[PDB]
Amino acid sequence: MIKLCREVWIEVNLDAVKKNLRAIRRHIPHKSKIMAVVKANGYGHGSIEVARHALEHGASELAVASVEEGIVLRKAGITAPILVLGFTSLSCVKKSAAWNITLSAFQVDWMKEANEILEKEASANRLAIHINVDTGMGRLGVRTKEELLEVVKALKASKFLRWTGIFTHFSTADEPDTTLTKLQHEKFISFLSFLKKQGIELPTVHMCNTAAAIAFPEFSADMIRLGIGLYGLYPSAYIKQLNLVKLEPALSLKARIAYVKTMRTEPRTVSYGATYIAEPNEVIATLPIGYADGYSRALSNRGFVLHRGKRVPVAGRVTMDMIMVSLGENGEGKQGDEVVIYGKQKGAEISVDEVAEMLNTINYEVVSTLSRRIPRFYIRDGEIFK
Amino acid sequence: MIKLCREVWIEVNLDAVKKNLRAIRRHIPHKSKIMAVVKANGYGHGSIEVARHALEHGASELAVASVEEGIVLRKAGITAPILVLGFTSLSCVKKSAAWNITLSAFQVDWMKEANEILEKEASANRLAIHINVDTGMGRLGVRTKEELLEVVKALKASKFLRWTGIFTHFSTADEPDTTLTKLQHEKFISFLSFLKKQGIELPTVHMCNTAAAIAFPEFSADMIRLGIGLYGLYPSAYIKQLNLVKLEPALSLKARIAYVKTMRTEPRTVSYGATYIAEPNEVIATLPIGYADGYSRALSNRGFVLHRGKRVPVAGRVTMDMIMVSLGENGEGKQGDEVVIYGKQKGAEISVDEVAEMLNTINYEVVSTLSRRIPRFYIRDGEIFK
Ligand SMILES: *Cc1c(COP(=O)(O)O)cnc(C)c1O
Ligand SMILES: *Cc1c(COP(=O)(O)O)cnc(C)c1O
Ligand SMILES: [Cl-]
Ligand SMILES: [Cl-]
Repeated sequence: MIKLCREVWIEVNLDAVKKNLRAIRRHIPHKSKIMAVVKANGYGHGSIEVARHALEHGASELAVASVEEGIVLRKAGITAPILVLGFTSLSCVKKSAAWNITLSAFQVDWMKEANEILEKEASANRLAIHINVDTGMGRLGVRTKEELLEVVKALKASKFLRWTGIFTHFSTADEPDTTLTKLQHEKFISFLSFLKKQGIELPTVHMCNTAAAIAFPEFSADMIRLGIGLYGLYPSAYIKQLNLVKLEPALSLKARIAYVKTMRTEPRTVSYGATYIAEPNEVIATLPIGYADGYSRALSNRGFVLHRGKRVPVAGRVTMDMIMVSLGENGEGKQGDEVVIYGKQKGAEISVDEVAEMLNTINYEVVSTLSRRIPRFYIRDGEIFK
Repeated sequence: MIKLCREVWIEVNLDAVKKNLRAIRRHIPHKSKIMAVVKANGYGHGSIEVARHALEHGASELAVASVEEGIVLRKAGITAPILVLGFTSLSCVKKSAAWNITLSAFQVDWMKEANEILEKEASANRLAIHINVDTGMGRLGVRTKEELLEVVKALKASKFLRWTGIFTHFSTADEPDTTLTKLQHEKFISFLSFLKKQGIELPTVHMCNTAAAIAFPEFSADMIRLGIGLYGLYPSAYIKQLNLVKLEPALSLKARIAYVKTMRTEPRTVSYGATYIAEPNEVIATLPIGYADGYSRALSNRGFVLHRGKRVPVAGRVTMDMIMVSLGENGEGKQGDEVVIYGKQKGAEISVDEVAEMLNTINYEVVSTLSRRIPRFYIRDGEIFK
């Protein structure tokens, strides 16, 4: 099995990713396409391999956080549409056009200036644009129908630009109170209706994240944006508890025990601060993961890992590259034993959702902060590769 | 100025790094060498350029977490000794010898099996080895005098291995109560004098981290391991408040404002959960950093950034790639304005230590979890590069 110098790694099960895409595809209208959201390194799962697999098994397009993230995917040989969800500086319009990356924008001046840059540099290829309509997320986007109309006109008069989509974002679609989500939807449809009455033909309309796709599939329009769900993780407990789609978590995080010892001699202090004192016959195992890997320092004397199918506790403080766990009095364990940090082992499981609960955050943060110094392995048709 | 598509970046000031080295050099005994600790991507500062600068201005060796971190430095052309501080699997003994990387070990069996690998292929450089003595950190290392002597005898009998150092690690040297630190030091000295009693000549002795180098310079022996202090950060408030060495923070984290808007029309909800509602005259600025960059989601309705020399609050929750901040009612701010997330701006400052306090953690974690998708720029002799 796996040969590493530092024995910590991630396994991403692409069979689960396939099953997750299939469950969303089967839930939303047949006509709606799927945009796989692969921002922040594929939510820390690895953007390239997740994107490739998604596009083979149901997705038509990709979304990323930045041009640089889109260029990584092109260089991997990917030809599918790639949308940048955040703001792109005009300094990168030339480059984005050359690599066929679609940018989101929502301001007249940006449209006009981007067009001028491309004109001045000769316009080899046209830049694809989606317009962001801000209906309540308050992050990016145009906020009134009149300004929206001016943005559309500016985009349409820009011969070096090409309008390929229009979208909005739901800020509370994963919550039990649906009031705001319905108001956003209504506002979005009203803005789109305003354009049509002006005689404007709409490009691809999309509004659903994972949450809205599950709870409001009728809003799927031309396309949804599948993020967290692709990775087999629900956007909230509430959406999971609707029991409408079955998702399988794709990521696990593992290590091998670096050293095992019985704490026979004094002092029996463990890790920084000496916050934990072992018994004389207690067995302490050291593991090559720490907080610079994204294993939160707040799991100090709190977290659990799986060893031989059972939960064993973090002992003392998490350090930058290493943790210690207790195998208990005369506990059995040997250097080289596999430990599961996030995921399943024999009958047991420590899910990313449970870790996120421990830490008062959400599964999105737990997986997307996994350091790139952890190597990722991929499982497809039941066997591993990189 | 910098041209980026996504306008968030790190600046690492190598003039500050030079000073910091010089301040520590001037403080510890003049015979003592400095091993610069550039593990975990130079504590998030970039391992290569920090290592390079350090080796030019006072450091003679480097420390890393893994063989692979050491290989990164070798590929950049660094030829100085590199010590791996954690456990290295026997599957990487051959590779470490080819790349002239020094490994930590502390078990008879490991010495013997590693030596056996190398003999079978008698054609590589002699794998340098440091022995780790565990005097109370309880993480890695040999814990008794008897066992230390066997390990040393095994290493010496292993002709394809070369003993080049021996060390221990202090678990509470940054704390006001120095009792455990003095006991660790005493124990380490006692083991070493035990070896000398056997007729054994000692290689390079090192035990000090940044804390002990500052509070116990008399413990510097042949070499210290300079980590947090290299980056201009103190290992604890207590050590800082001793006022014995003047350190200058090397890292700042910056962005440019992506969009500015006045929240004139309903809904004035900001970011996920709608946890923040803006006034009709309040100005909201959107910034291209989020929790996948390492900007903790726990800063959601708490954090601050600097804009035009003043502290402005994070408004609503932190998202994966973006945050929103309030420039407050009326406004004064423009798209493209520079914001400082960690660091100084005019008279104002948000230090990494202050961020760590807010998050109940330590400056080590705050900097070492900065994502590699943030580009790092370096300042040397007052001018930027990369
Ligand atoms: C990150 C992001 C998504 C991903 O949605 P999930 O909630 O992860 O399904 C969707 N839309 C926007 C606008 C985003 O930034
Ligand atoms: C991480 C580490 C250091 C760095 O020390 P600081 O001064 O705390 O940065 C030193 N020594 C060892 C063995 C380490 O693992
Ligand atoms: Cl948005
Ligand atoms: Cl150690």
